[PDB]
Amino acid sequence: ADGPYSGILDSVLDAIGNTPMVRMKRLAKVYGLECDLLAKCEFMSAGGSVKDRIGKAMVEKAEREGRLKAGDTLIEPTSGNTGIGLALAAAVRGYRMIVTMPAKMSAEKSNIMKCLGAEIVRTPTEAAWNDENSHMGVAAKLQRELENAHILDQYNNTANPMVHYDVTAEEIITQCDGDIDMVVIGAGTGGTITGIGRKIKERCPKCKVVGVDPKGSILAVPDSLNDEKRLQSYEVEGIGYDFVPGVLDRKVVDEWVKVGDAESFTTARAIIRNEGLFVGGSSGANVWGALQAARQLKKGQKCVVLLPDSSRNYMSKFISDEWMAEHGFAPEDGAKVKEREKQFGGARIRDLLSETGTSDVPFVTARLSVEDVIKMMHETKVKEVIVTEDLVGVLSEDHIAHSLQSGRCAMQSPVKDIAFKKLAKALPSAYLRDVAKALDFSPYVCVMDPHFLGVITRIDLLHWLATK
Amino acid sequence: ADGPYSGILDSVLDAIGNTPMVRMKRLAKVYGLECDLLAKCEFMSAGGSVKDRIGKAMVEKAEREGRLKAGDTLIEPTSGNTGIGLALAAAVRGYRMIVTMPAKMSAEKSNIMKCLGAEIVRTPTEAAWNDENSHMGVAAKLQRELENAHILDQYNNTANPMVHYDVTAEEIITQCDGDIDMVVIGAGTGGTITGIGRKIKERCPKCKVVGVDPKGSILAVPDSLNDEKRLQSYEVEGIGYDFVPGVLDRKVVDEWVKVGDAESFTTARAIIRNEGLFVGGSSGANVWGALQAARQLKKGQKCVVLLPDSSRNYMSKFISDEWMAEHGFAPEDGAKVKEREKQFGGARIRDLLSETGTSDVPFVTARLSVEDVIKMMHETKVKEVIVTEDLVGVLSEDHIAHSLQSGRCAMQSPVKDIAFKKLAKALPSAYLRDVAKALDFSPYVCVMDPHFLGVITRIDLLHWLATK
Ligand SMILES: C=C(NCc1c(COP(=O)(O)O)cnc(C)c1O)C(=O)O
Ligand SMILES: C=C(NCc1c(COP(=O)(O)O)cnc(C)c1O)C(=O)O
Repeated sequence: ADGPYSGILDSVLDAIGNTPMVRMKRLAKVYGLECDLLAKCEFMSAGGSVKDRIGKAMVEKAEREGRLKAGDTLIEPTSGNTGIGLALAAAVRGYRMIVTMPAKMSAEKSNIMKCLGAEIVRTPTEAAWNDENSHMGVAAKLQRELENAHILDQYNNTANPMVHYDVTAEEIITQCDGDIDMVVIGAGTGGTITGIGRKIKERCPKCKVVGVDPKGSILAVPDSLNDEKRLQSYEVEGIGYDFVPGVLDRKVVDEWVKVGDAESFTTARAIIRNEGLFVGGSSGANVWGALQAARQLKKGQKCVVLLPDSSRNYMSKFISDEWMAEHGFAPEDGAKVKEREKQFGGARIRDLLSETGTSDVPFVTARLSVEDVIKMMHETKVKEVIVTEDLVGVLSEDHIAHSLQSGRCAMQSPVKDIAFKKLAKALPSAYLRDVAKALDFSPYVCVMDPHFLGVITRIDLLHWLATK
Repeated sequence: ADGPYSGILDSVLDAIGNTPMVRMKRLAKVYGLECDLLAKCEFMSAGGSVKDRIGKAMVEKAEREGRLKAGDTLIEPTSGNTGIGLALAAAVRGYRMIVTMPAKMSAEKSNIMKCLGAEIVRTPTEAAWNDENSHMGVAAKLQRELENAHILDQYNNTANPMVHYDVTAEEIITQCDGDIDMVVIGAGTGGTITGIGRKIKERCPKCKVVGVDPKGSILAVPDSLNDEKRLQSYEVEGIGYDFVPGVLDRKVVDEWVKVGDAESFTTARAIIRNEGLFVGGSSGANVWGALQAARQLKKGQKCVVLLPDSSRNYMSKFISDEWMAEHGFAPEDGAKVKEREKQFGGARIRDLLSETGTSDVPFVTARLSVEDVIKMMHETKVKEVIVTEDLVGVLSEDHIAHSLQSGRCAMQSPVKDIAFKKLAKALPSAYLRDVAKALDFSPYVCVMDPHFLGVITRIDLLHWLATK
């Protein structure tokens, strides 16, 4: 029915949490997993991450103890999502925001915190926690150098795990009806795993809690698991640190699973492809850990995995196939790039132009009157023409006639005004996979040497694939 | 409480809709608006847009009439969000997706539909609806050329407005308790405004419904309002077309408001800044139309505005200040760029280096053993040093000591391994606003002519601002 959103909300802070739980049946059937893999889709909060909760939570504590007055400044070291949550809380309740984040993190987090009126100081990636050039040391320096400033310190504030123990874990319990067999959850500050695992083990002691730690971090138990890539920097954002945060109670977690970059990203793309959950990379790490840890489970049992982050924060980073190819990561089992590699292979546009059958595409200087160009088009019997300057684009008779009827194309007007201006350049040595990726962004694809041989669209490639 | 998400969900299709309504008090107080401006945050659906609903909806109709079997292909012309919704439905229920979208639309929509296993054919921006190079004409051609393909045709399918009449309008009614005085809603295909306005006027006849149409479109009534920029292409995505779609009942809408690009984008950024709703540009258009139309309303009355789209689809486009400066759009009344322009003005780093007070920053060839570099650092009494090749980065004694303790820095190892590798180049003629924007992405900022004068961080700029 409708209980929680059935009224009007006072601010965006009231739209945090209350996240649905979805059964990933298709993904389980893909990976050959017998049990029910439930996903807590924390990326669907108003701010698009689980950390929103603690952001809100901490401010509430700072307000329930009277420690915070209007106009104050908030400083917080973060990998990006807590900065967003605290920035939301500050823009709503009238506080000043300063974020300290490492250079490793994405630019979308930075831009979104900038739209929320927050100052952004970035710190070097390779700095240790002890360095005063660390995000935490720089935040401490800013607290020392700024008046009416406060560091809420999500690494040591009890609100961070207390709210995952109060509401989120209670959410997971009430939607799974108490029956939980495994919980796989990423270990960043460790607040989410601590709080959720504690509440669940209190209400369901037979539940195993699995912590996910990236290869490079030192949070897993024992240290014989962390020595794969000791303190080697990784790309996944959100989990793992070079120290044990104050809120992390590693004794409440039973197992530890090590997950690397390649597995995390390919499984995140698998989640998007097979379930349709616009999810982040750390959630790929958590789901890979869950698929490895819950392999021994049976049907009927429920393994709950946290999906912390939304794709919005890594929209240019790993959603783009260009960047995952530049970082040498296997795209996915079933993906568009591998599909194009399978169908096209090494076929180049030379092969298509040869199999179809003289580069006699008419050309005009792009400032002809439309009357002269239609006379040339009717005398040459071709339908399309290419306009270029001393390249401009393509121009069809259909658009000519319809825009003359529409009141957009004058008789004495230059053909530059009505030609199609979005184009993509190619050359015969190019493969067909690359022209398909180019067709993802541009309607036409034209060749050159300046002697162009023709125009290439998606239906031409479909016809070529039909000949195979 | 918890009614709708209190269980486990079968797929992401069940997480569509059920969107909360938030009162934009801060934004109303900013613009000087007396009434309650309620926002239906359709961008919080699982797919991040209102169109998810109709996407789901249409498939359901196509399944309830038995017209759709497993393995079929779905073709759909879209500005991007319906393509996403239908791609979600296809990935869940096992259908093949082909999207036809104009080149005007963002690349995030394309990439996200590619991650959902959908083929993407793009069409020219300037093409009219009649052209067979139009998104609709190309979709028709693909339907003619492909077997087991179906076009659900959101422009003419009754599911599109029927579901906004069945659930979404009923949602708005049940959360506003029947009392609605104005509804401002964007006119794209017109399905959302038709359905919602019809249901609301049926349940509350005293309600005015305001349609928003971008300057360039021909959907507003009368035509004396559309002649600002007749058929001139615009940047906002989602609303307005060169024809009246089949589902648009322009007689059920009372007013029409014309909103241009500049107003839409600056108001979208204002929404993000003042309310903290990660919202899209079309929602800026709708909110600007609402602020203009509901100006005559009183406190107590409720003006409901639709927020169709999520910022995720325009993350690189208009969230980035670079692109809004390149398109000559006023950033916002209160924004970080204008704040930096106010505090810094025309001050260049020459002025800061002069006011602070000899460019004697030590340099090393970036392959010295750490022992030699620490001896040089102790003999020069400086703390930081700059490593460069035949630029590499910066290197501090704090990181030296802590990483030697950490097991990451050998005695005979080269200083390249432990130096900070993320850097930003500047030159003395650069303004301070530009170095602040650069500091949004990089921890340090160093100058050059190759003679570097020093390193610049955020605390240095804070100190300079403290001297003013
Ligand atoms: C460390 C931070 N985030 C934690 C996090 C996590 C781990 O959540 P924890 O509450 O820190 O255990 C997983 N995924 C993402 C994307 C995350 O951002 C932060 O916001 O400073
Ligand atoms: C036209 C399409 N979207 C409609 C839309 C609208 C208008 O919604 P309509 O249901 O078409 O009236 C507003 N904002 C955005 C971002 C939109 O995408 C489409 O998905 O093809």
